[PDB]
Amino acid sequence: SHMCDAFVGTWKLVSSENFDDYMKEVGVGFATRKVAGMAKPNMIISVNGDVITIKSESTFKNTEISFILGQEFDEVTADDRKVKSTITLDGGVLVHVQKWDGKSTTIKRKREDDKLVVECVMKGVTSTRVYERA
Ligand SMILES: CCOC(=O)c1c(NC(=O)[C@H]2CCCC[C@H]2C(=O)O)sc(C(N)=O)c1C
Repeated sequence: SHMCDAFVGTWKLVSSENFDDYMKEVGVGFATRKVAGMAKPNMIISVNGDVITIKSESTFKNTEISFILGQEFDEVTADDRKVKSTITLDGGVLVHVQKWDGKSTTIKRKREDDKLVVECVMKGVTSTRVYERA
């Protein structure tokens, strides 16, 4: 159904801005911030029917989520939070909200030119992570 076609593929992280501050706000501790911050994950996005799968593979961690748009699921994040996640499409942007411990963060993923741009926000702190095709 050509849902998410432009996101599908294998992507490599090529830049990150303000990620340490984002992680601090989320509650990531020092050692994990330092080692996570070094990671340059491959993000692999695929679609099969209504099910979207997003894998992230790096030297630090491999993560995988599979979901249906609009349908909440329990996610264990790379930093080991146990969150309730809901991912929707809003105007062509994948919007991923994570809830845990009365906290919330929002991750937006967009296609912009040949890049996939990820913006993540925790209170007033935004980080931008830019991926290119692998
Ligand atoms: C919050 C701490 O995150 C990490 O350290 C981190 C990942 N975070 C993400 O996949 C999301 C982070 C929030 C934005 C969306 C995502 C993005 O990075 O693009 S994957 C990963 C790995 N495979 O090793 C690590 C180490």
